[PDB]
Amino acid sequence: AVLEAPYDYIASMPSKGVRDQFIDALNDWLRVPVGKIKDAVRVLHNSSLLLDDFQDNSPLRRGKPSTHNIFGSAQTVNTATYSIIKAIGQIMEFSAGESVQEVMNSIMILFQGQAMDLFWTYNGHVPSEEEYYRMIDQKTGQLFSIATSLLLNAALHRLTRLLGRCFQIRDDYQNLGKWSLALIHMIRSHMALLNVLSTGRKTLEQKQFVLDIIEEEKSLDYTRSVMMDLHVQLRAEIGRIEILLDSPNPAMRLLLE
Amino acid sequence: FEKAVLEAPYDYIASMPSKGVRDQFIDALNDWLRVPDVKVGKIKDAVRVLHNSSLLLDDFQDNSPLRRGKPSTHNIFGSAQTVNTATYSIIKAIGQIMEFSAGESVQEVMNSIMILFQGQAMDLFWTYNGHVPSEEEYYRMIDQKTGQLFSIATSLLLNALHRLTRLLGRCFQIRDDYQNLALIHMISHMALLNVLSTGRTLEQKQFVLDIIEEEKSLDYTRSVMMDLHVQLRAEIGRIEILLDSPNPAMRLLLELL
Amino acid sequence: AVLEAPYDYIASMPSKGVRDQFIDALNDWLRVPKVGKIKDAVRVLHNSSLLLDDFQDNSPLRRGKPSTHNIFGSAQTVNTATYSIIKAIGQIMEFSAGESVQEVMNSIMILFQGQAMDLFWTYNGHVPSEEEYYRMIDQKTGQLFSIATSLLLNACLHRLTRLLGRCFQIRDDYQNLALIHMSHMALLNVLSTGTLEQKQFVLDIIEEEKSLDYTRSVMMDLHVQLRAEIGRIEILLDSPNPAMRLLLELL
Amino acid sequence: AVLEAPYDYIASMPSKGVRDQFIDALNDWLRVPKVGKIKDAVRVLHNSSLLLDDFQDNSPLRRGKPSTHNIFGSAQTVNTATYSIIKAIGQIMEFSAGESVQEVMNSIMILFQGQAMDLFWTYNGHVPSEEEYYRMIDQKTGQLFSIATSLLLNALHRLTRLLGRCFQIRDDYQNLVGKWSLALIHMIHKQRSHMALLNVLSTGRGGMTLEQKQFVLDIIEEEKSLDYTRSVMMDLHVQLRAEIGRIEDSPNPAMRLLLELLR
Repeated sequence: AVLEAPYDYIASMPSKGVRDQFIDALNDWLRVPVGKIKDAVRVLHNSSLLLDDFQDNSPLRRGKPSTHNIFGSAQTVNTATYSIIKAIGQIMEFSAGESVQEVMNSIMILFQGQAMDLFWTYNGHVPSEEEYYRMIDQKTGQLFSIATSLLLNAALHRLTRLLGRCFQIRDDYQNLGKWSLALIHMIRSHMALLNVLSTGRKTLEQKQFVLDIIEEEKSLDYTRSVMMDLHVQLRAEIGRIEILLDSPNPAMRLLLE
Repeated sequence: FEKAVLEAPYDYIASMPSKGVRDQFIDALNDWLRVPDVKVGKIKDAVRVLHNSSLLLDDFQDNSPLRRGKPSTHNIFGSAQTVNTATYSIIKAIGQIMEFSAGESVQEVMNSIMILFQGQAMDLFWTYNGHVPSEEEYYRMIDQKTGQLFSIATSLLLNALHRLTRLLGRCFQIRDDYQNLALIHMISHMALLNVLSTGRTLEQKQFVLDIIEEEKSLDYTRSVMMDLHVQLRAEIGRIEILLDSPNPAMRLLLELL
Repeated sequence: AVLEAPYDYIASMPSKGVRDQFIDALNDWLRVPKVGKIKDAVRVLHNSSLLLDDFQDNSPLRRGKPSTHNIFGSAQTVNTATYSIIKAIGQIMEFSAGESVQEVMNSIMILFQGQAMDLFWTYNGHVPSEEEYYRMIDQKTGQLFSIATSLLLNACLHRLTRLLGRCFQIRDDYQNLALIHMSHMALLNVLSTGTLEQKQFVLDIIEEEKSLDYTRSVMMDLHVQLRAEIGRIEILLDSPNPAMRLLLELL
Repeated sequence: AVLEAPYDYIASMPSKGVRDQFIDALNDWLRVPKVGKIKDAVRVLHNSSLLLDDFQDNSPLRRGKPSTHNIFGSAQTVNTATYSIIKAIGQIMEFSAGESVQEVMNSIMILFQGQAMDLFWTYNGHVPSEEEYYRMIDQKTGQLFSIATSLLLNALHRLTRLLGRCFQIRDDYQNLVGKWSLALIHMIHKQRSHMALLNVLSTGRGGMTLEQKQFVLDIIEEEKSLDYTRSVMMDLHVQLRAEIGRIEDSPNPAMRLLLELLR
């Protein structure tokens, strides 16, 4: 009731879910007899969204007030911690085989990635290409790993890795502070951008400068170029599994991608 | 650098000097139950991780910049980072219990942890909303928030006394108010509730301070702890004589006042 | 490259491009090659002065992208500005020999003197006269041109620089000497920091007096006198002057 | 008149000058008679650098008198600082004008490189290493001694560069009792309290609260990082006392007197 109220608010927010297709897509050729896996996964994602909205203050989520602006910062965090443990207990109910110790690490590594992101945006340590890809896989691609691992046992990991990275690159791609592939790769003029970010830490004219420097560097094309490389390799990954050729890959043909 | 970022706030709290009351209680109960030395160590540290994580959370929810030794963890690392490690440390604690401390009765450990959050949520809801406690559900509220940590320690030791762990937790939390129920035993009545609002001003505190010294509520509260200890003595004896040997380590611990 | 970063940022902006026309114009008469050293040595001095000048008046926007004062902080811009001037002195030493470089430094010594008076007037409440402002004009915008001509000459024309230099700063000021002209007593009292009404009032009192025509009057009379002077030197060396005779870009 | 106003204010303020005693103590070896132009030219350079750094670090009080930028403003202080350097160079030109004046300029050239690195680390959050801080100190403070000794030699440099390091560490040591100090780098690299201090410094840089300042004061004295300064300060003195001994080809009682004054 009172404890589960912050979680209940998020469930009413328009889901536009993307993981449920992925489990259904993996179920297509796995013939697993599904809901119990999805609902446990969904609680984890809802809690993860609930936490991150508080961590990075955003007045609105999708046109509606944020959970920490109407429920209080203290109450939202308590429900978020409670939600994860409820999901963990649910998973253990049907995961006697393949001891839940394996599912334990996937949750733990998930918090490892989110810790690295928060450290970088607090102490200002600029990331690199390899370092950023390590955090992006841990924070986002681990959720798909949990669903894939559960589905396989109750009856490919590289498929989740490639797909997991693409969604979080999407997150920074359509968004345009927090680091991004476009901003990281851009850093002709690099010293100018470094001092601008440090200045803004402690400014509308400067906000004009940063947006302009992306246009001249045209790093958005670079994100598009990397994104196409991901699709082709995963397309081979889809085709490499040829036991069932009837998979229509509808997630790949999503309109906005 | 991987684990250091994630565990930076936890070892900050683990380095604090603490009274170590929980270690005394688990050592006291071990003499009754004759628990092997190896399992006692794992139980003590698993409980210790949970307590430190709760301390990390409680500091952020209830803003307490002052803290023994060095300042609070949300003024030393940041609000975002301390919450992330608090959740991570809890999940590692559960996995630690599952790995060796518990074989096939892990469900009750999750159940005892789950109710622990429900009591904390109720307390936070009262503070934010402002609804006054009813002076009766506060005992049930304080049982869930503190007495469950004693219960989780007792339950693991038993599988490797029920009334004792519920009573001692109740007395322990009510002690902290005395050293710093008193605010709620008073509710003279209608004037206090009206003056409580609109400033939740200097004379209002003095009026509150004045009405303390006339009703002597803190003295009624003083008496609470005293009788609580005697209530605990009953259990010690009851078990001491039930147990082949009358382990009196708890009797020495009972001089907690 | 952090030291040179604020200077390079202000050099990425495509500048007005006037000294290059002037140094190329003068080289038409004096067949001296070396000019590239003169071109960039003066360029370093002007950009470094621009870095300093922008900081002192707290200009929040030079052209388009924000100024160096708002990007690298006040500390780094000043350090880079001071470092670039001494480097500019160094480049002159390598080619321009001794004494020549000493006289060269006397101009830069003088050039900072004129800038000091302007800041003193802006900071301490003071009123200038026409004579005082005219001297301040020469010491700031005319010393840079004098350096450029002096280096070219040794590798008269001095009167040309002070006439052309005086025009360029008053021409840029015209994009707003008008306030130097000035009833006068009423305007002086509000000039001492007294509020939008007084900003309106001063606008009418200068528009109704047609000080813009007065500023244009100094523009025209100074230019026509110079046009005789430039021809005077162009016949001394018997030159048609196909390039310097282009003074209509600054009109 | 008004151009010399801020420099004269900082030149009339008397302070314990050690760069002055370096020249005449060194002159006891070289016996070069002109030290009058050498001593004052270095003084103008040092005073000019002082005006810049005061505005650069926003120092409220130099030693009790109001800061030069708090009475004349930031605009005039920078203008008079740049002009003073040019005059200081002009004084140096009057002697040895035939050549070797490029030696003076590259000494001034490298001086600004060190201050830029110090500013860049302060404005951003680039934590320095032990090697990085040592080379920056040499090229920021120890270079002013190197230019002074070079002109005297024209009319040993190992002594001057290493004397610069000892002098600046004392100032950094005296500074503590948000820039960088040798205590900060030494404890950052060590395992204990590495992450805690790194987050605290980023937290203040918006400023550090009273409790947080106490924490930073608490950690330094408990890890003997303040004791680490005397570890490298005293050792440095011993090896320097050998360097002066080996060059001397006449007895020099003067330079030893300077060493005991330092510590």
